[PDB]
Amino acid sequence: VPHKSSLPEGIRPGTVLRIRGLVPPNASRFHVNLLCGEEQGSDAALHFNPRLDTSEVVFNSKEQGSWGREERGPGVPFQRGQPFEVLIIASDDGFKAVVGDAQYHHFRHRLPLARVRLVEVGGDVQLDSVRIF
Amino acid sequence: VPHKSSLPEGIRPGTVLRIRGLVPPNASRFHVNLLCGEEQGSDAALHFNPRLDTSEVVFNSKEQGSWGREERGPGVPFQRGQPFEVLIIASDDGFKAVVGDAQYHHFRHRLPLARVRLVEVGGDVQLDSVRIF
Ligand SMILES: CO[C@@H]1O[C@H](COS(=O)(=O)O)[C@@H](O)[C@H](O[C@@H]2O[C@H](CO)[C@H](O)[C@H](O)[C@H]2O)[C@H]1NC(C)=O
Ligand SMILES: CO[C@@H]1O[C@H](COS(=O)(=O)O)[C@@H](O)[C@H](O[C@@H]2O[C@H](CO)[C@H](O)[C@H](O)[C@H]2O)[C@H]1NC(C)=O
Repeated sequence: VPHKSSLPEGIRPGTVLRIRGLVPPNASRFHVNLLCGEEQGSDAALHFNPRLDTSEVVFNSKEQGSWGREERGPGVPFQRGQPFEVLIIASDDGFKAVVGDAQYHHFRHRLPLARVRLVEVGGDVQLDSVRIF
Repeated sequence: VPHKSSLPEGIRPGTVLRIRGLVPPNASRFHVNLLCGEEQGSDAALHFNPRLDTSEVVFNSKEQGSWGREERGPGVPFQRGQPFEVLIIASDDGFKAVVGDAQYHHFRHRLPLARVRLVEVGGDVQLDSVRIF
């Protein structure tokens, strides 16, 4: 069951998104989206996509219906059947992705932080909790 | 403990200080300090001080050698003999304290965030992890 929730006051430099979860033994890929609307085709300020099937972690944005320029993280800090903790930190420069006990990747802002209205966590993932700090 | 770490690039909005450890069986109090210098006698932008004995968590700053006005968090989110996790998040407004799963307290800036250069953790506390993202 996915987490999809509205952010009334949007997000700000200092906003922290904490995702504690579990990658299922049959999992292929799951996603963490910071969205600008409620639609399935809304703009995405951030698309965080761990892919167990291809052993990649793809960062991207989405504007006017098109995925932007793909960025990729160093290695895959995720594993089928293993728990994870992910911090997504909105700074004034971009989003910092923290997995485990280390800084994983920095994703520079392509869309203004002011446009982010919604958080989505879904895909092949089992959730313990999703927090907005 | 006493963990003393420098922050060379300083800290900007979007910085997270994660402290993991254990509160001792007969702990009285411990502290987390963000100092505006490399020495302990430096000014404190933030004094995070859980007091297990008087059952309170005191927030304050130190300027020219004297404490500012004391703030107190809602109750004590710490239990003696139990492990804890604390997030200290820097934003535009101030510092956001997160203990466990709950946003605990917002401490609005008194000293400029750009003055912070050192993290100090000490007191009755067994540290397991101190990290800055
Ligand atoms: C042109 O098709 C697109 O190719 C990308 C690169 O594929 S790869 O195998 O060389 O890595 C794919 O990433 C892309 O897949 C889509 O990627 C976006 C993020 O950029 C998002 O994760 C989508 O869920 C994913 O399908 C693929 N696009 C399509 C339409 O297939
Ligand atoms: C009147 O002296 C000051 O009283 C504060 C509240 O007293 S209490 O009875 O409600 O507990 C004390 O917190 C304060 O102690 C100092 O507080 C600062 C943070 O503001 C810091 O924790 C110091 O380590 C602590 O001594 C006390 N002030 C002084 C100067 O003793």
